[PDB]
Amino acid sequence: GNGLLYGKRGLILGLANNRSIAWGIAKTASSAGAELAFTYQGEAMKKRVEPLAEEVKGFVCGHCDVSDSASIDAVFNTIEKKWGKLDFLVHAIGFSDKEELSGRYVDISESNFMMTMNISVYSLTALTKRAEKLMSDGGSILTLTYYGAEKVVPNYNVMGVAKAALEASVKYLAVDLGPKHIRVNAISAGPIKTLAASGIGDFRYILKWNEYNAPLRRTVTIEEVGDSALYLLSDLSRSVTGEVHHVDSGYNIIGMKAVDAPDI
Amino acid sequence: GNGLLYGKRGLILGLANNRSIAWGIAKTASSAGAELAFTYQGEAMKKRVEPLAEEVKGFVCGHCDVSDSASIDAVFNTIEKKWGKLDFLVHAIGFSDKEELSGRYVDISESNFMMTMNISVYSLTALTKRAEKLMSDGGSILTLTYYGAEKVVPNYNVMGVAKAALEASVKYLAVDLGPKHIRVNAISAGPIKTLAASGIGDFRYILKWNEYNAPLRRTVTIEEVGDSALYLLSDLSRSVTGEVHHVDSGYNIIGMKAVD
Amino acid sequence: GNGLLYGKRGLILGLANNRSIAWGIAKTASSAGAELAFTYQGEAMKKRVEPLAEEVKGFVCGHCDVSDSASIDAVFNTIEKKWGKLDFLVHAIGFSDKEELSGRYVDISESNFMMTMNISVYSLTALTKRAEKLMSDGGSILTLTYYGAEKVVPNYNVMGVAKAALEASVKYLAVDLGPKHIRVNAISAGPIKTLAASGIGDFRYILKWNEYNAPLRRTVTIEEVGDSALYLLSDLSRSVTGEVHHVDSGYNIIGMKAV
Amino acid sequence: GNGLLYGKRGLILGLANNRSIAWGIAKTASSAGAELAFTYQGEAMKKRVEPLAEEVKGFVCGHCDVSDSASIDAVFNTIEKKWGKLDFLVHAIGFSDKEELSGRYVDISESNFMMTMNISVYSLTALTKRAEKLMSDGGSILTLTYYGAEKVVPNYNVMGVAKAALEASVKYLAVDLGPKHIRVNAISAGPIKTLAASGIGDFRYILKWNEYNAPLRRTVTIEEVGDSALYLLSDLSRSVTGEVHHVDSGYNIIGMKAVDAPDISVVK
Ligand SMILES: NC(=O)c1ccc[n+]([C@@H]2O[C@H](COP(=O)([O-])OP(=O)(O)OC[C@H]3O[C@@H](n4cnc5c(N)ncnc54)[C@H](O)[C@@H]3O)[C@@H](O)[C@H]2O)c1
Ligand SMILES: NC(=O)c1ccc[n+]([C@@H]2O[C@H](COP(=O)([O-])OP(=O)(O)OC[C@H]3O[C@@H](n4cnc5c(N)ncnc54)[C@H](O)[C@@H]3O)[C@@H](O)[C@H]2O)c1
Ligand SMILES: NC(=O)c1ccc[n+]([C@@H]2O[C@H](COP(=O)([O-])OP(=O)(O)OC[C@H]3O[C@@H](n4cnc5c(N)ncnc54)[C@H](O)[C@@H]3O)[C@@H](O)[C@H]2O)c1
Ligand SMILES: NC(=O)c1ccc[n+]([C@@H]2O[C@H](COP(=O)([O-])OP(=O)(O)OC[C@H]3O[C@@H](n4cnc5c(N)ncnc54)[C@H](O)[C@@H]3O)[C@@H](O)[C@H]2O)c1
Repeated sequence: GNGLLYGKRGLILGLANNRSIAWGIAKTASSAGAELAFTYQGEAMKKRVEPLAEEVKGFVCGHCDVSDSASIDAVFNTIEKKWGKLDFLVHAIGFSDKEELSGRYVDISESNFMMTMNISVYSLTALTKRAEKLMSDGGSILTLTYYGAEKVVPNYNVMGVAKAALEASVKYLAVDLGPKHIRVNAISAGPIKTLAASGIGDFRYILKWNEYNAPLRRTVTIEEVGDSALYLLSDLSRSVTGEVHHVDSGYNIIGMKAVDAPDI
Repeated sequence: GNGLLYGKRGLILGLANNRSIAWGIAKTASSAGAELAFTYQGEAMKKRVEPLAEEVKGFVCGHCDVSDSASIDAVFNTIEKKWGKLDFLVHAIGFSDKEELSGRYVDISESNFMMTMNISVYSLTALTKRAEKLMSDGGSILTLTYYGAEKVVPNYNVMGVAKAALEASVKYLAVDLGPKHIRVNAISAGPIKTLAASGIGDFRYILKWNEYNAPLRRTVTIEEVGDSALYLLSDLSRSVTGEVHHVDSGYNIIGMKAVD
Repeated sequence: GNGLLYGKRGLILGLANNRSIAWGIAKTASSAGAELAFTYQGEAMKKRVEPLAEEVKGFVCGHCDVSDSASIDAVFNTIEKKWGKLDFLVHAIGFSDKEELSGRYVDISESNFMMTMNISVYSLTALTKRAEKLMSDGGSILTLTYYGAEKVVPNYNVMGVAKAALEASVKYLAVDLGPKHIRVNAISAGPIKTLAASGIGDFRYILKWNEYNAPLRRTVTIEEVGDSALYLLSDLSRSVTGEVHHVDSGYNIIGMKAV
Repeated sequence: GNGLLYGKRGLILGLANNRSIAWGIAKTASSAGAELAFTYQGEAMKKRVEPLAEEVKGFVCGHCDVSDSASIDAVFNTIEKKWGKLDFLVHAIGFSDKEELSGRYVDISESNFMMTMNISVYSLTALTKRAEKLMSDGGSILTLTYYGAEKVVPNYNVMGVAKAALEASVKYLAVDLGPKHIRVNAISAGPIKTLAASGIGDFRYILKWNEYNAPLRRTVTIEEVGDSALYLLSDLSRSVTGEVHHVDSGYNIIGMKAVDAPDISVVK
């Protein structure tokens, strides 16, 4: 191991299965030395999270639905009693109504708008606020975003609006926690075939488009994103805060399909 | 007049008093020949909107609170019956808790976050759903935003997060409706002394900082924002959509305190 | 007309023929009341600029090649003698080796890099140096840029690097001259079939890609860019400076193929 | 050792002294296992580079002035004979007339504009041209930029125009070389007291301003930039290209001084 998180203790929310971006981050951080606490969303997720948590010599700290303030408080109560401190926090939580991830953005329902904003955006602020006084000087908070916050990606619709709000909240949070040297950053990941991302209409097309048009000519993996997360969670990135870090084979820099790019 | 909106018909939501940005927009648009309709938020706002509408020979189409879906349906039904089609729409509505626009972003309540996102962001999508039906022949939709959507500005907090979502929704809406040639744009205005803008704490300092450090060495007025709105509402800008247009004396371009 | 430039006088550099973006700017500005002066780049351009200037009752103030500082001085002397003051200036000048607007950016030549940077970027600062003396009462300076400054557009290559420097210089000039109320802005135009743009490798493809995928589902014209330029040159935009303004049917906002 | 650059060979251009950003990058890359080669710009620089190179078990591969294309090809000939392949390249080179890093950008001279663009921008493209054949199995190319490319920083002037071109060239190069898995990125560094940066007018004001107004309430060090560079030069960042990575204590995210942040008074 590289020892980059030796003796560090961190909390990961959003582990769903062994395809989760959160699982890539967990494997990498654990190999780097971190002891990891995991939450789970509802009893079903629990049976899948438990053997994964055992595999990284971490542990399951409890149920957390981020719309449930009491479940947030309980999780951080557990951490406080068990560790008395928290070195880093990974926010890998996102939700939007899969039915409305298609057609036109203008046709979304209000309930989908409110639910998407609350689960995908406010939850990072709620978690950071509850975590602030537990967090060590020099700590690191990490969330995940997508290029659809910057440019219009079809079928991503209200989630793009939500991710633009998430990236802005990262900057405001970074200013709030900066004097405590707690950094707040986001990885803008390229598309990866996960449970939640499968709900996007025509996701197969989006993957191939990235494979054909991204500079590196391939899509990224949870292990690659995990290594980039390790950098932002470790002291290697101690002067980096408020940053949207693209881990996407360079896709975000292209302004047009290559004329000789193959047709999908 | 310059005739840039001659014969055009537009709906303005968000006129509150004679210092509103919406009032600068209304005055310029009327002088350019537009027929204007106005909503009002509640009975106390109605008392101020009626004489201002009279001054520009516009008309008041009724009460609209954007948290009340039925009232949105009602004012758009009124406009549809009177005019049939709409040429432009101005969305000058924003709201956030005044007491939390001071102190730390991280300290905001969930209720304030959700209310701000709904009134300041969702409302544009809610209104555009209805307006699209009246703009089959094309049109222009305009909202208002602020540099705190791009960079951290003191005391703007959750409104900065909300305006970042608003600017993104402008681009998603512009993609939705572009094939119908309905354009959707935003003006990123500099700070101006209005009623809503007075709630932001330390506002006097924000104004002076812009006055002393913006390239043009002065803050902007509702009449200047009105003239930029006129461009975006008129056919002059017929190839512009999804744009966030800074009308801020250039403040958004500086990276540090000006030299003098 | 709309009168937006009534009583105003401006200088336009970069008119090549009746397809130039500068020609759309000229026609619109003339219809809005502006008195216009034009330069030309050499004898071949002169044969078209002179009668075109006549069609908008404009003034031909002479030859200007922005690589030739003496010729810049002479046109501004000519302007100063005739007018005294200048209300606005249009910089519609760009150049690169068309043979290298293809293949890989990394294969460009050093001489092409330097020539492109000089003609396409430094020229705006050089022209602004002289316009400043004539713009004591304020004014508006406009240049033209392209989305290839922000994101990679294939075959645009060193012109993309150049336009990124241009957009930055617009902002630094805006800080310099803003206290004198001289505004400096750029229009980021969508692709248009002009003499200069036609040398871009696979330019037809870039046009069609924009036609099929821009929000408005069409490319833009010199008359549409001219109307946006009118706004930025007129007092309607008197609180706008340092701005990069997209006139491109919304193309710059998309992140993937349209559906 | 963390071993993140175990067995890797890299070339570093731009080491001037023990305060250079390139020195921080070199110390970190060497600690992580890298075998390093250094150029020097002239004889006065050579006197400082040779002992610094020895300190990191590095090796000096000769004189390079990027306005002299013969010297570029010479050092890449030396590298190709000693090593054959190259894993990473560090471009820590910038220049502009320090007498004009003050007053108004509109008053710059044409020769200063052209010389700044050539040394500070085209040099990255020229170096990458040669490095391409030595990086046939992939690699990582890193340059340094500054937030004055994005927003106006007074007295940075033509250097900000140049850094905007440099950042664009990073993206175009990343597209060119991506298919060969050669990544091209930039670190946007916050201000650091170095030889070159000291030429900026009132650079101490820019430093104090960053200390009070950056989110982390401090300016950055060459060791911190070195650690961020380690990430971009190593396989940990193998899916990252075309990136402008801010290592600036977060300064770039600020849109206005806080109301209660200090108003700096100055004395002569
Ligand atoms: N997969 C991609 O292509 C991609 C690309 C860019 C960004 N991202 C982001 O990565 C993050 C992780 O998603 P993923 O792709 O790994 O998918 P995933 O399905 O593995 O993870 C999403 C997680 O969100 C959790 N979640 C949803 N609503 C919740 C709630 N109310 N309370 C608590 N937890 C809740 C789920 O339990 C799940 O663990 C998301 O923020 C997503 O937007 C993903
Ligand atoms: N004033 C500035 O300095 C400034 C700067 C940048 C952007 N803006 C934006 O300009 C817009 C107009 O603000 P202003 O400065 O003219 O202030 P204002 O006080 O004159 O107008 C705000 C309007 O919002 C309306 N509104 C609020 N909640 C509503 C609801 N639930 N339903 C219906 N209407 C509702 C009010 O009725 C009022 O007319 C806002 O979106 C604001 O964010 C203002
Ligand atoms: N046409 C497009 O698609 C497009 C898109 C974005 C931006 N632009 C920009 O618009 C501007 C005008 O170009 P256009 O498309 O109208 O083409 P054009 O061929 O009509 O005009 C280009 C002009 O540049 C002039 N020029 C070149 N080198 C010169 C020199 N050394 N000295 C003086 N003048 C010189 C030519 O004489 C000509 O008048 C350029 O800056 C171009 O990059 C064009
Ligand atoms: N120091 C800062 O505050 C700061 C901030 C942001 C970015 N940067 C960038 O970091 C890089 C390194 O600068 P530094 O601060 O370490 O300063 P430095 O003085 O330590 O290094 C600058 C180097 O550029 C080299 N150089 C200049 N002209 C050259 C030429 N013609 N040929 C070859 N080499 C040449 C010098 O020999 C020197 O080694 C530069 O690109 C600079 O713009 C510095």
